[PDB]
Amino acid sequence: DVQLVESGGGVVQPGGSLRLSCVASGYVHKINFYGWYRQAPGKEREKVAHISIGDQTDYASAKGRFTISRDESKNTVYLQMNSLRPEDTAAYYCRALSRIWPYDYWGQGTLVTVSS
Repeated sequence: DVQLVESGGGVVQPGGSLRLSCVASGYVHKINFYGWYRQAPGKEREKVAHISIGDQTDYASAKGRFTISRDESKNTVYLQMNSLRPEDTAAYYCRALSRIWPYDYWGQGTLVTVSS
């Protein structure tokens, strides 16, 4: 079911920022990977950024502009998005991969719209 609840999306002007949240319920466990992805209508899903549980961080112009982070005490993963451009308009999805069944959890999505 939807175990990762997202929020933070909205409409912003080019050059603006957004901070997306992805809150994990008490049912998600043994996660070794958190990731952010996006999918614009008519296009394929693209990888945005990820965290691998062992203390590592990577961002696939997501290289710099989109930063992933986590608050362990709140069970939440974040995506800080800076210098937004119209081409960044997409539904953004968070994901958690577990070593045990059901193995993969996806958020419901949040819409990011860059429009001047």
